[PDB]
Amino acid sequence: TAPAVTQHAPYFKGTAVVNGEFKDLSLDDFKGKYLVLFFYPLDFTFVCPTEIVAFSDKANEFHDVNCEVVAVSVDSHFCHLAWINTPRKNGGLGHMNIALLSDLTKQISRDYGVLLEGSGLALRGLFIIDPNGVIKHLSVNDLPVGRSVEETLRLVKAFQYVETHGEVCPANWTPDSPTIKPSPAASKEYFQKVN
Amino acid sequence: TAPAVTQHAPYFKGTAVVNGEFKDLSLDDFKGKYLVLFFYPLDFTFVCPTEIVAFSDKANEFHDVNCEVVAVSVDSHFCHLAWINTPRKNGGLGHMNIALLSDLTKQISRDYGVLLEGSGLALRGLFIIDPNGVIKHLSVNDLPVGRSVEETLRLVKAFQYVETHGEVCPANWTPDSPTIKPSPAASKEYFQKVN
Amino acid sequence: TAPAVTQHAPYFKGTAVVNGEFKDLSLDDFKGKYLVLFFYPLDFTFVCPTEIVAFSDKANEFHDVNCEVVAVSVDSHFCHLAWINTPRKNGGLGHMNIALLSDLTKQISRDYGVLLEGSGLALRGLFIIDPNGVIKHLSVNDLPVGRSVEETLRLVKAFQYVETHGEVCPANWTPDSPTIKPSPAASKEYFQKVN
Amino acid sequence: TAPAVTQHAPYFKGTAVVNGEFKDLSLDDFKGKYLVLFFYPLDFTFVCPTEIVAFSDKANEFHDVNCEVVAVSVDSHFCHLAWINTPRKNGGLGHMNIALLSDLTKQISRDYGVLLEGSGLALRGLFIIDPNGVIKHLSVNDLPVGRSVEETLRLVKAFQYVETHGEVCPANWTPDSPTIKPSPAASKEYFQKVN
Amino acid sequence: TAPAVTQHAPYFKGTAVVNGEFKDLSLDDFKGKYLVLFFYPLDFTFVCPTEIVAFSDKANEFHDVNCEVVAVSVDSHFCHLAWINTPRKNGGLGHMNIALLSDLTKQISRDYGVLLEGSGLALRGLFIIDPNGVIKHLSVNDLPVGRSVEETLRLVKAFQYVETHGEVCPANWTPDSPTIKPSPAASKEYFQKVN
Amino acid sequence: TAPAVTQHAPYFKGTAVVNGEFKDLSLDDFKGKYLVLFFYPLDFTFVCPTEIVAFSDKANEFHDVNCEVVAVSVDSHFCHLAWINTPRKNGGLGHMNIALLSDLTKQISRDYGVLLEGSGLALRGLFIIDPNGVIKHLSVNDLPVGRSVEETLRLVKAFQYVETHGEVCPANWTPDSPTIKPSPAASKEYFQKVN
Repeated sequence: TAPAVTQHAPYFKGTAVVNGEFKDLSLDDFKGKYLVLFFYPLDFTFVCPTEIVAFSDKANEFHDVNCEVVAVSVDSHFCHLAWINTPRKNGGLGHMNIALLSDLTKQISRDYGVLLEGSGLALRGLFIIDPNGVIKHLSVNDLPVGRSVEETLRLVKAFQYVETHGEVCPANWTPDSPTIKPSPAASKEYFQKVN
Repeated sequence: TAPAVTQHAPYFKGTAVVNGEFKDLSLDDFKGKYLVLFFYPLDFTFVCPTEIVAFSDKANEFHDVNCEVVAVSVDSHFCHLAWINTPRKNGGLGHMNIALLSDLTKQISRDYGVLLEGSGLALRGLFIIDPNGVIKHLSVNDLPVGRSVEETLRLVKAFQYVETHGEVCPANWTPDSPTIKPSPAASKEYFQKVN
Repeated sequence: TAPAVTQHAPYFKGTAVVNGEFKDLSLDDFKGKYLVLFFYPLDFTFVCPTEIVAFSDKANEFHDVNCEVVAVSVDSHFCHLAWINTPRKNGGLGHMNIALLSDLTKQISRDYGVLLEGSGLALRGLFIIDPNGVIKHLSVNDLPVGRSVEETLRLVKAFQYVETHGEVCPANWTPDSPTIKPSPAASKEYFQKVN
Repeated sequence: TAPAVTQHAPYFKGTAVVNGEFKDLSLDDFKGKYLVLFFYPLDFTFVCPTEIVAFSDKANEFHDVNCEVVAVSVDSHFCHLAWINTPRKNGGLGHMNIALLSDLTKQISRDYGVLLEGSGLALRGLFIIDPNGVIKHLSVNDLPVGRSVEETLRLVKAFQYVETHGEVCPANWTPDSPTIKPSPAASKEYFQKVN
Repeated sequence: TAPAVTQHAPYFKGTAVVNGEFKDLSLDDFKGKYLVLFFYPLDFTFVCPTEIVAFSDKANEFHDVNCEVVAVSVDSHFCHLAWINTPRKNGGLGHMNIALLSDLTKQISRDYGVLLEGSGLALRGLFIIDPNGVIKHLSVNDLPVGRSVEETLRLVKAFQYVETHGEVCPANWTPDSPTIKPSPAASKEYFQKVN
Repeated sequence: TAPAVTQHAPYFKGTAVVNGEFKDLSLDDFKGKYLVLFFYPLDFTFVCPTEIVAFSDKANEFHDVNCEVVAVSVDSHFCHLAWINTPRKNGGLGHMNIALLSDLTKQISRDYGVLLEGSGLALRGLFIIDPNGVIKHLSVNDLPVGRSVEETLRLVKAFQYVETHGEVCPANWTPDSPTIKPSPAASKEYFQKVN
């Protein structure tokens, strides 16, 4: 158990807002599914709502590939719900298709290595956890720059593609673009094709 | 000094292949410039050349925004050069517009927290280091999935945009798309505009 | 320094919402003044807003006796502002005449002995601190029961009365009700009068 | 066991004056009852008799709600009886409807955290203890200001209300005034009602 | 176990290139056979290829005396294969009749006492190991001077000769040159003959 | 100081037979010269005299290239002289052109890592030491197989060549055979030449 690629994701538990109501979520609940776990500093700020709404709008595409999306901050679940009941025009979230997890103890942020102890808030950390609870990817941005939802989706599909086809995914790979058979002889097919 | 966002990048030194010749590079050499430092497992493999060539083709766009790009693996600089003298058709790199750094001791990979000790090779780690040597972003992929060069460029520009405009960059932000003045009152302009 | 009657109030510093804007507040800022420092569990809850709006509505009467009122919880300053911008009939605060302090790190609550570590939120603790930073009174309620603003004010006036008259205040003392000269012979004035 | 809200009240045992007779009392004796355990500094002083007579006069209202009242000081039970046999006109108590506990060893005051060790007497600490021996409320005043009997009774009834109705009590709550259902949608009934 | 003459060769395991394909090799695999295990600094260098191609060209003569030849360096198995697929006139190896072992972790070199820790590469160490895994001979050259394949073979035949004839081999012994019966009286045959 | 390639040769001092006379020799005496320091097990044995006479016969060729040759065993200098005064026909040495060093304390063999402690004699270890007292080459044979005088001379001349020409010596290099300029472009001259 550690927040690094190839290791099992640290166990977490807390109260989330799912479908407008308070519900307990843990890492166990995502066994059998891909999980995108992402951390943002604070509710009612600036970059954070733009990421949350972009993930929620794209949520259907994650669910279609067996992937859940969970936003995490150090705020309370009550604050999370108030932010859902704020319209997007006024800096709010509106209706949500993803869970909003409250890390009120700050221990989830601590355990995933994203808590700024001095401030008491998480950096923009993101983790793609597989159905066996193993981390396949992680990314961290400093506070003023939002992440790419499109890139996160691309990555979830790439990992699923390698798992079910046994070919590897080139740089910039998108679905239906060429992949590589990972042995010296069979790889030649790919390299010849794109050059 | 630590490989985490907001901290100073660990010092590194080694021999690189720059413009077909062997040249020593260190973190000091990038003071005053943005640095994209990325790690790949091994020369003469499958995903790795596709990332290296994609970065090299896009290199001019990084240089135009004062950003250097350095690929790092545990292989020797002689191996790096042989891989440059292999054509892309045959799984090689061809002509390179970026440095290829040799981490022959494995200590650079160790110090940036990406070495798999048991195998003796680095995971697909990437670091965006600013002109003061501070890490603004990091990302790690497991071995079978290549990274996005476009996303790396987007991130380098976003960080530069916030540094020179004092507005923050929404999720999915591209140049000329709307940004946010990060105070409650002035932020309203952005939220009204896009909703 | 400790959170006990007769002892000096522990030092605190944090970001507050004062008149709709973010401002740094510390215990030093209340030197020369009386201070009602009260803790509440969470923004956007139930008992909490009623305590905050009752203190705000009564704040002019504390101010006229040189007493500031500061509400404290573990929520962010941004969350406090959002709750201020929520109308009272939707469970918000409306316009505030008191400061709302943000104990985002939880260290203020810890230092004042009111933090439930397991939950990451404060009990309903209240402290009356005199102009020299000494605690004259303290009270704690469990979470489902709100405090009396009326009683808080009475106690502030009573401590002020004894400091400028040298007589002590009986049980249920209100302004202009009889007081006691605190020596044996002189106390009989009081006891003969009320019996 | 600690003198903190949510915790089990420390065990105590000592000799009390009850109906003018000496009688042993322990914390066990109040199992199944609410208990207002209040400490005062010294017999034959000034604020103390006013608090003790106000509690004795209103004791019927506490007994009618299954609540005992026990006054505690470091004086002897013989001193308590002397005080009971002193008329109110002369700064005495007269006939009592409450128990006067002797904490002659000072251990009860010490265990409840209200003993001033250097002076050998207790601050004006009050504890409300439920039928399971858990502390629901504590308050402490510095010596020159008496407590409110009214507010103590308000708080006992408030804690009884939430236990038998499942609704939380707002600031300044009095019996028959409105309460709040402690979930987000259902709480709107309260906030709409009072605004 | 240690890398010293008369001692048992340290255990090694790694991935090698055997006949253009990747295969796991350990010291166990050479039980029953003689083994020339030689280390070289780096693929795609200068002395190194000449040693490897000379041993490969002479490999049939070692094989006819039940002796395998394994070349070892710290380069990856993929790098070895690339060097095999490079023609001899461009500084490559061409077709190989010997195994090329990859000591990617560097632990084989460390265990055989030939690793320069500071540089992360092996000195030119060579070991002749008998069918029971015992070291019969060892040699080390500094980096700019290649070894003699001719001398390696002579030493293998000499050790084999003594094992099946019970006579010892003089300085500069070649097959069919005179040998010595190793007791005082019987040795005079040899000494009378050559003088 | 260690008996390892690249390191300074351990200091030694002892009594030697030189021109049939006893004479002290130390490592300091060979400063400014190349030194072939070779150990053999025992005087009046079998392989040993063949090695010592072959080195003495070829000693002029070592002296012509500024290289001394010093044979070392654990025997006494009196025993060495006895052996010198024994004809070759009878397994002796005869007239010598090299020094015979006595390592009577066994410390020289012990410091050079070639002493078999349980037997009290040295393995067939050879060290080539340069004018600065650095070890360029070491070899060790088990007892029953003599070394090659030819190969030792080849190696001394090879190390001299690279020091005065700056080119590296291929496998099987003999004087006047081709060498390699040790940089990538310039090395092509060699590989094209021999293929």
